[PDB]
Amino acid sequence: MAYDYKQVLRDSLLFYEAQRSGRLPADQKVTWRKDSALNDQGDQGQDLTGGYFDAGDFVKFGFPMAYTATVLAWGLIDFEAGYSSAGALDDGRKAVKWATDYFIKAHTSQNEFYGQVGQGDADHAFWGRPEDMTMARPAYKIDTSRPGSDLAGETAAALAAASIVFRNVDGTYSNNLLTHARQLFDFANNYRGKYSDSITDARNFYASADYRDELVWAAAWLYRATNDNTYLNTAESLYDEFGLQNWGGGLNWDSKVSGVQVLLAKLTNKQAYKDTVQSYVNYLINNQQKTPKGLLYIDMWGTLRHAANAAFIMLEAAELGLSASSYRQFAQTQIDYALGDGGRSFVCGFGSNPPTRPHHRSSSCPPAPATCDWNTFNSPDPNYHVLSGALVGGPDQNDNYVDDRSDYVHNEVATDYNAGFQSALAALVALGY
Repeated sequence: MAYDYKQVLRDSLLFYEAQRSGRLPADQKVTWRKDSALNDQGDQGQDLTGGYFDAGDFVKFGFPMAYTATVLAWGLIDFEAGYSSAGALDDGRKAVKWATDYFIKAHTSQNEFYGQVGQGDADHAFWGRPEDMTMARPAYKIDTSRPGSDLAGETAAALAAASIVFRNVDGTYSNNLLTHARQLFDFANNYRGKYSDSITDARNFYASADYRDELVWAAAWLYRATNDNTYLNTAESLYDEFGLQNWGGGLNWDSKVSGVQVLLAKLTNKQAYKDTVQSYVNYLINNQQKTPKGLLYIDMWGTLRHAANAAFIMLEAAELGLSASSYRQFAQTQIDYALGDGGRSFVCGFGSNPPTRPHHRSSSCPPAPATCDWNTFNSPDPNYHVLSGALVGGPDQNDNYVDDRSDYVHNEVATDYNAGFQSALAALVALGY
């Protein structure tokens, strides 16, 4: 016990630095990572460099990247004190800006948005350092003829949330973020469709579920960032039209009904939203399947990510005044399980017997000029570089786990895995835990 949440927060930020694509800054802290994907570009040659590599691969998947940005910004807004107490406010802002600077580039025209750079197969067929890639990296976009309400909506939400983050420190950037956010929401709302039906390569990696929750999510964030009642009216009208109160609860890259609900509860103070949030949280605490050691077991994919996402929803619910003490305590047990209460740490580079072989290319590689290829992937040795801060998939339903690089279910790491987790850490620090 007695975990240093401030340091885990800093570690999580190091994980995001390790996921950076493009030209790295002079003050980069994860120095084993080098400049890469410097030729990423749109169909007309527009600069698309930057952004985050999705997981252990080098594809830039826009949907989970936008989701990641929104959740990180969300925590920065509600639990800014946590970042400040950890002396990580500047880095926290940088983590959000690394994503939004890219979204701005990807927004090539008012109703055009690039949602992917790199093809799943060509990218995944390669195992090595990103700076060593030599395969073509196609860029895919959504537009008026091939829409993507979910992708455009989540990106609009991320931009709107980011505009709040930078409202005082960088007003000019804040204004720019908001302009793009408004345009992307209009695009998402005026041209309805699932982005993975347009960017078909994404259908087998980050498939669209039901884009409707994204429209409400984006509208709610825009209202928060502008105080423009039109967005609130749209958010609530669509919420009722789509009947979100009946949707399965939760917070994830593809479905965030609980996020929408706890957000609207705060923005409107309406009891109805609070009822839905309490019902969901109470269900998780009292009935959702758990491992014998106490970890919420929501699904086999990104198991810890699901528990940490739930923990963040609980922390947000506590802020509404809903069973604050019990909700915060339960959220802490989930984060604490990830940190080691179950017997070992599931955060790379942290705690007792952490995973040392995450399914991650860049960290597995030795420094150049030594070759990094599939033989490196096949190495019995731990990943050459410690991937500080990365939350892995985790143990199975019975708390069983084996550190294996080829086991993507349990050793997968991803930008969306650390989002809820990092924001929850900021909340725990803000609460003085």
